[PDB]
Amino acid sequence: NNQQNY
Amino acid sequence: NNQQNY
Amino acid sequence: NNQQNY
Amino acid sequence: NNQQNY
Amino acid sequence: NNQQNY
Amino acid sequence: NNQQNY
Amino acid sequence: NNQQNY
Amino acid sequence: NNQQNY
Amino acid sequence: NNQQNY
Amino acid sequence: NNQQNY
Amino acid sequence: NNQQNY
Amino acid sequence: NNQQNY
Amino acid sequence: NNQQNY
Amino acid sequence: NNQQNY
Amino acid sequence: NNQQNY
Amino acid sequence: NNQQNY
Amino acid sequence: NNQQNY
Amino acid sequence: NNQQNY
Repeated sequence: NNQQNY
Repeated sequence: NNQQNY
Repeated sequence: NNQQNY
Repeated sequence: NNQQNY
Repeated sequence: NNQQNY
Repeated sequence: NNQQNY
Repeated sequence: NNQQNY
Repeated sequence: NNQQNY
Repeated sequence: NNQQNY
Repeated sequence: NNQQNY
Repeated sequence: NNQQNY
Repeated sequence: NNQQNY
Repeated sequence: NNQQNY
Repeated sequence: NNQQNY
Repeated sequence: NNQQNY
Repeated sequence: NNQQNY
Repeated sequence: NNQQNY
Repeated sequence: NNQQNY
């Protein structure tokens, strides 16, 4: 699974 | 699963 | 599943 | 499933 | 299923 | 199914 | 099914 | 089925 | 606007 | 706007 | 906006 | 915005 | 925004 | 924003 | 932001 | 931000 | 930030 | 699993 917070 | 927060 | 928040 | 919030 | 919020 | 909110 | 809100 | 709201 | 598909 | 697919 | 896929 | 896939 | 995949 | 994959 | 993978 | 992988 | 891998 | 906080 993937979570990206820019 | 994928979540991206720009 | 995919969620993108621009 | 897909949800995109521009 | 697809939901797009511009 | 499809829902698009411009 | 399809719903489009311009 | 189709519903379009311009 | 409302669309319901039973 | 609302779309429900039963 | 709301989309529900049962 | 809300999308629920049961 | 909310996406739930049961 | 919230994404839940059961 | 929140992502939960059960 | 939060990511939980059960 | 938090990541938990059970 | 992947979490990136920019």
